Amino acid sequence: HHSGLVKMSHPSGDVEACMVQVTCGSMTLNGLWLDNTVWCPRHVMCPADQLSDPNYDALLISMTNHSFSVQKHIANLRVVGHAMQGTLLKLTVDVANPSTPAYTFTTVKPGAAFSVLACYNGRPTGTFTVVMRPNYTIKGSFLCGSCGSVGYTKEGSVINFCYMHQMELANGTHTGSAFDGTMYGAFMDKQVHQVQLTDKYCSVNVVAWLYAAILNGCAWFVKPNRTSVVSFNEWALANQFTEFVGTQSVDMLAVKTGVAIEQLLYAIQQLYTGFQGKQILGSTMLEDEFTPEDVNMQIMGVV
Amino acid sequence: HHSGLVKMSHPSGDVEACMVQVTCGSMTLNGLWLDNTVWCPRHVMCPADQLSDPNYDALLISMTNHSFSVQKHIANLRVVGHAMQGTLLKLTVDVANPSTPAYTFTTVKPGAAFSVLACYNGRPTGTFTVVMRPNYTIKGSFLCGSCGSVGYTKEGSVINFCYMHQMELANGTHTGSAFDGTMYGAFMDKQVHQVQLTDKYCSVNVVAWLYAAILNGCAWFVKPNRTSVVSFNEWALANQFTEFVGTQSVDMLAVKTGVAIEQLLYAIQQLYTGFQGKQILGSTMLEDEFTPEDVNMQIMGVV
Ligand SMILES: *[C@@H](O)[C@H](C[C@@H]1CCNC1=O)NC(=O)[C@H](CC(C)C)NC(=O)OC[C@H]1C[C@@H]1C1CCCCC1
Ligand SMILES: *[C@@H](O)[C@H](C[C@@H]1CCNC1=O)NC(=O)[C@H](CC(C)C)NC(=O)OC[C@H]1C[C@@H]1C1CCCCC1
Repeated sequence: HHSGLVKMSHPSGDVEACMVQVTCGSMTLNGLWLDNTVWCPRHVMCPADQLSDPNYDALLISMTNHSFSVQKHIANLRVVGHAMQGTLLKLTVDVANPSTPAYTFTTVKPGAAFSVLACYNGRPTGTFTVVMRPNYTIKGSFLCGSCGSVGYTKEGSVINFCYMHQMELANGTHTGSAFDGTMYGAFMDKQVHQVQLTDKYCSVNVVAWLYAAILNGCAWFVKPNRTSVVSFNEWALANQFTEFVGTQSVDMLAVKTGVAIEQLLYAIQQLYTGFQGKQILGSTMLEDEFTPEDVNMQIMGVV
Repeated sequence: HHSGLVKMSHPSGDVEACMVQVTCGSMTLNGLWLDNTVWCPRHVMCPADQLSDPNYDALLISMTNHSFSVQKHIANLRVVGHAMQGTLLKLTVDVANPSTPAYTFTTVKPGAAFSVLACYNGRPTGTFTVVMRPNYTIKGSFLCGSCGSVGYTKEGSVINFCYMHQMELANGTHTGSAFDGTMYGAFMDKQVHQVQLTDKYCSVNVVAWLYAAILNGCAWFVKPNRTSVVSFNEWALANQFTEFVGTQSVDMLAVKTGVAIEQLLYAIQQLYTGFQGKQILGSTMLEDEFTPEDVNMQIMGVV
């Protein structure tokens, strides 16, 4: 039986019309054009021989307006102002984007999913969805020239930009910046080795996934036994699980299936020690890349 | 270590501008507007009390041009002609779509991936990628009102439309029509129980995935032993695997890694009997939802 769950990304058309190319003569990467502003990673100012320990303050002051070349590839935007906000540049251009969607800037939290538009030379090439890992990495698909690719969610017709790609880690995962300029987690936009925090199972997403199995007729794991939220979180600390915090989306799943959150917290404790040769939605390991909102939307048709 | 592999869909913007709403007063579903033509599933003509055994020939002749209401939701298109091609309708409208992309119609084969734009009331709501299963189903995410949602691939700037969604099967998977009007496999667009063919591992995609592991430093399974293509296909018949057929995309992976196709065919035979407690790219079961082209593009940056 198929769960009806897929990695679902938002339609990318609105964000495609906001992508541009930004180059300083050394690096070429992507920028996000909204109204008269173009956002892009600041290491575009960084020469090839300075990516490991740049002085961005000295690099910024060394730049002028025409130091930045901004190009629409699917035109030329004259830069009339430039500023630095943390790990991002805020370029002011003479023409405003006539296709600027309604948007906000928002930081995304661990366990929440968002859609990414991978671009190269300002040309969108593919879209996918990821969940922010507890260690503030994402398991994306990025190559050289992908920096400036953006991640976002959508509430109604409003696009909530939450991620601009910056780099890849030694273990293959990726991280980037929020549009307030900060990097997620404790990462720095410097091409050097960096400490990486441990990853953890997103307990709330594991609960959403077990609810998806029940909604598809799969419930062998559901036992009448219960684990309280308090006792589970204490258990979670000693087993590399995130601490569980219920939401209205999870409560809706509990009402629909008739299975209380606490029953599944007990199941997670038992399934973590082993599946005992059985499968859940065609899997032998716990899944945490689907959110409660993904289950409500894709299976129950509720947004 | 992260493989760098994600379910990667094409950017949906070009196809978003082609979606419309089509209704006959009973069902509401989606249509694809290209030039002066709107394609949609033919069961839009079907009353609610006739979805299990309709007479589409009698239903079509019972319709006139103004029987069909076509609406753009992101306008009204006056229908000036209507025709039936297999399981699809071919509506002719007075205005041509000014955003018609360069396109072709192409049938997709088992094991090949394509991107789907899920729409409701002509409004695009999400995009995802699937592989055509050997039994001509897809493991998608579709609810009521999703029919008319389209699947496609992209060669350059040319969009190759390959799928229009029609129905869901009893086991939860989905199937639909090619744009020549035929349903994939032996399925019929009738809301009745239907025989379902067995699913199989896509051997060529399993080989692509093992190559992705090698490209990420994971090769414990690679033994010097080899299985020939001929002997593997004979084995495949008795084990619910597709018969392997190499391509240039697979040969490129063999050259890059230095591991011959035949070594991995032997590995598949051994891994199928059990992983022996080890993991490949964080998995304990064979993966076949990534194509050789996915590995070449996402990891090697080759299209
Ligand atoms: C965009 O410019 C680019 C996107 C990267 C390249 C490959 N995959 C991606 O996602 N970003 C970078 O090249 C950054 C630039 C720095 C200044 C932020 N650098 C980077 O991503 O490093 C690649 C990691 C392999 C490197 C580190 C591993 C451990 C030893 C130190 C280097
Ligand atoms: C689009 O109109 C819609 C999309 C479906 C609905 C739910 N998920 C989907 O992908 N398509 C349908 O409703 C078709 C219409 C027929 C005329 C082609 N019917 C359908 O999808 O049936 C749903 C399967 C549960 C039904 C069968 C299971 C086994 C017993 C017979 C019915």
